[PDB]
Amino acid sequence: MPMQMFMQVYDEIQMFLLEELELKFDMDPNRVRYLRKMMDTTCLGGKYNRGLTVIDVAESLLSLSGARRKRVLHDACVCGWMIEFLQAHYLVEDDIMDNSHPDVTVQCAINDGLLLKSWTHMMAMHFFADRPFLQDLLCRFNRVDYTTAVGQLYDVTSMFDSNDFAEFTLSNYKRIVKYKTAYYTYLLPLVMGLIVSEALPTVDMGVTEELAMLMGEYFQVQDDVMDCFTPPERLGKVGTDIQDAKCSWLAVTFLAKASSAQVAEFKANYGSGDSEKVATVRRLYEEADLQGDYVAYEAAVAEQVKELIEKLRLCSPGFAASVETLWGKT
Amino acid sequence: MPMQMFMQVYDEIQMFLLEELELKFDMDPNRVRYLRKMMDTTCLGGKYNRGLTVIDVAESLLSLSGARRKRVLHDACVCGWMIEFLQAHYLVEDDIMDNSHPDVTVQCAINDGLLLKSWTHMMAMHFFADRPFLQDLLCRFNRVDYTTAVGQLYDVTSMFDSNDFAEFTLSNYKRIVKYKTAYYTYLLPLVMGLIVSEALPTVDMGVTEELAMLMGEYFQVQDDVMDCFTPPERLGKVGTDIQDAKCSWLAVTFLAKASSAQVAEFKANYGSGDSEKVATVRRLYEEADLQGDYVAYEAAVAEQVKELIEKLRLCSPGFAASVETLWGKT
Ligand SMILES: CCN(CC)S(=O)(=O)c1ccc(C)cc1
Ligand SMILES: CCN(CC)S(=O)(=O)c1ccc(C)cc1
Ligand code: NA
Ligand code: NA
Repeated sequence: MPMQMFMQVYDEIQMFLLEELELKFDMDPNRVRYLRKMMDTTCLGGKYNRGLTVIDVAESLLSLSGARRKRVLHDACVCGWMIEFLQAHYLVEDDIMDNSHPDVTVQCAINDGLLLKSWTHMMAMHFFADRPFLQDLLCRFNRVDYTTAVGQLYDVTSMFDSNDFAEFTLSNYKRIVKYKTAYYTYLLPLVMGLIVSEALPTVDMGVTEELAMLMGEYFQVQDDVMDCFTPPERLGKVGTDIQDAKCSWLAVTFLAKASSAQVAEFKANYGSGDSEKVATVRRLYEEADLQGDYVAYEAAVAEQVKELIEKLRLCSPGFAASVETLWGKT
Repeated sequence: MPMQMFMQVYDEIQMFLLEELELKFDMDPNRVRYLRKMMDTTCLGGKYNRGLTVIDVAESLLSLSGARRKRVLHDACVCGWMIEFLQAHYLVEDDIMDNSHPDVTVQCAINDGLLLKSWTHMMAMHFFADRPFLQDLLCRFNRVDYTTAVGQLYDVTSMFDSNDFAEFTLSNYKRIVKYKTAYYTYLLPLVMGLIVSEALPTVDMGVTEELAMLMGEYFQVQDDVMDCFTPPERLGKVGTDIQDAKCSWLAVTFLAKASSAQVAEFKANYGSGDSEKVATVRRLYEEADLQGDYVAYEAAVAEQVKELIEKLRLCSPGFAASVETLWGKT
């Protein structure tokens, strides 16, 4: 029922967007079918955890505050696809960075990125045209999107000086995770579920923001370790954080407990594509027992999460049930 | 006074955006100064015709409907910078297409494009937080931005089949100009001036949209001819429409009046970087007396413009004065 309803609304949203182009933007069928394929390629095939989270928050709040149910659930599905389209937009933008007479494939990739973002506005302005929260929804959505772009800047420049391992600290690592990932992956689905359920001013936002940041941190630390030690055919991709000189949890944790000569060896081998230098970094990580510290770090974070949901439950019990399910996914 | 007030509000807007990053997004001074420089580089130095148009529409409506004057004029200046920032965003996106181990300059260019667009939302949500039109403003702004991205798609793919001179027609040329340029360069400043002046539902939008499309068409046809025949040091850039196989006014007009063998020669030489083939295309344009048809075409368009402003003047006299000044700039 959850996934089945999410996919039906996708068909409804897609048909509105494509018919709107046909009927109001003078688009020819060849381009409509081209955009239908591009939308399917970029928005479908993931796990939809951000979008389904909106629905779960919505159903948990109509059980503890007929016609309002069906409407709130449909609005939750449209909000779920807003985030999924936003995620598709970020992935297209991220491919343009590493993918490389006018090059029409790069022109169309840039265009795809612009269309996917604009589609989030177009579907909200249509399906929520008569909702009292449309203005608040757009503002909280645009602010989270801005937050993510700022987080991207923090991440991309963490090894230089914007016109260098000084910013390789744990507090800066958390700032990157917070802005680049946590706000739109964990906080935004929860907020949108509260908005369509009319129960936004009934929750402790501070505890909610604190939980979203902590859950993103838990997820990103595990992602950083898997990027380094999980082999490609099991991870799903080729891990590249060492070659890309990423400010990863492994890198900042190693620098805190390495000897002066190891730091020299780390700094000499980090951020290179050579197989031996990458392997030297993995050797340094192993010999520093980082995968031992990884277990303890996540355990402590999980304790802060498992104990922060209860504060939220004292005044928002239905909210905390969905936050627990979202945490269980992490 | 007009330009002097527009630049003061720029300083106010910039200081809010940068302080917001410092105070609410945890941004370090090195990055704040980096973004201040990027903002100055991308948003300043143009002619500001889109942004000043908002102010001119605003002042023409407070003269024919003290505290309301100063507020509406400040709101007009913020709306003017929204469009200017949006223009800066499109130019950054356009540079990524032709500008080309992670390449941090391309990463920062993509990031710049995202920040410039998000800044349009952030400045509107702040300076219009207590305005009744904030929601309508955001929706009309997002729809025009969407319109421009659709126009980009029409332009970039006018020579292929989205997975070829069939789309080299005058009606398709107008569709490209309408969506890619006219809506955000001519219609959007007028609309925003009406929104902040509270006089939006007091004008004939059909005549207004018709004028915006016609003015963009007039401007783009002149731009197409200058791109081909005005030498680079006088045009300000190297004209590249022939090499890029653009659907220009010259190309669609030539195909309507060329002989079968000339079309073969045109099709054989169009869309190539070779100096002789580009010169052959210029030779074909000259021998077809296109710069003679150019004068007549603009004259006829100017007549439709000079006569459409009067319809708008019968019910919106103050509006038509600013539209005349905007047309005079064209
Ligand atoms: C603004 C997003 N950024 C790219 C412009 S990003 O932070 O690198 C990013 C890339 C991909 C994903 C799924 C999320 C974020
Ligand atoms: C969405 C805009 N497009 C780029 C993504 S564009 O139509 O090519 C364009 C480029 C530059 C300018 C100033 C205007 C439009
Ligand atoms: Na998701
Ligand atoms: Na301008």
